[PDB]
Amino acid sequence: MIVSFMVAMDENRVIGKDNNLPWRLPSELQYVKKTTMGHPLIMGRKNYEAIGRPLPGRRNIIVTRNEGYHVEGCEVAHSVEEVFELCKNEEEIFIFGGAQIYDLFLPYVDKLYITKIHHAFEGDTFFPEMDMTNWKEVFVEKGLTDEKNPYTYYYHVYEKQQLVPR
Ligand SMILES: CCC[C@H]1c2ccccc2C=NN1C(=O)/C=C/c1cc(Cc2cnc(N)nc2N)cc(OC)c1OC
Ligand SMILES: [Ca+2]
Repeated sequence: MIVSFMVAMDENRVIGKDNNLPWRLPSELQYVKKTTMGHPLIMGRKNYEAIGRPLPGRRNIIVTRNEGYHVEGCEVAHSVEEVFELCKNEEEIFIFGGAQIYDLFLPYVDKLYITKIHHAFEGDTFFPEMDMTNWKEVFVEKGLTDEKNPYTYYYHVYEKQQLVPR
């Protein structure tokens, strides 16, 4: 299965403030919806609670250590192992964040969908550093900037650099 990171972050890798997005870009979220259609969304509990509702049309899988945690319309996993078990047959899954959730799936990640917002916000949580020399850009696109989407931002997609033998 393809393990994909789905992330939107600013110039300093901010991905959150107080728990919410420091920015409001409806068009970005529509890109998320289009891209993840028919694939599982994997997210930490805090991240899911910040969004408020199950995102329709996808397996919403919430990752928490809490064995008692349950929520309507969502599945719950308590470890990476359980997530991979649950997505046994999936073609591609999207790690939807929680800085800590990205860290858990780092050893397995195959594809990066990264929205880079060209602005510096106030934030308290960050997309962990990554050595991008292992990664190759396969797609880029300038996001729609307008009245409802004030900032400038870009969709980037990365796959693994293949490496030429000695
Ligand atoms: C309204 C239409 C889209 C709707 C939706 C409906 C169905 C299926 C998927 C989605 C996508 N999200 N949708 C939302 O309202 C909320 C998205 C959201 C997300 C993220 C994470 C995220 C944000 N962005 C990126 N690129 N990576 C990401 N990992 C964080 C949020 O608050 C912290 C969110 O809520 C503001
Ligand atoms: Ca892998």
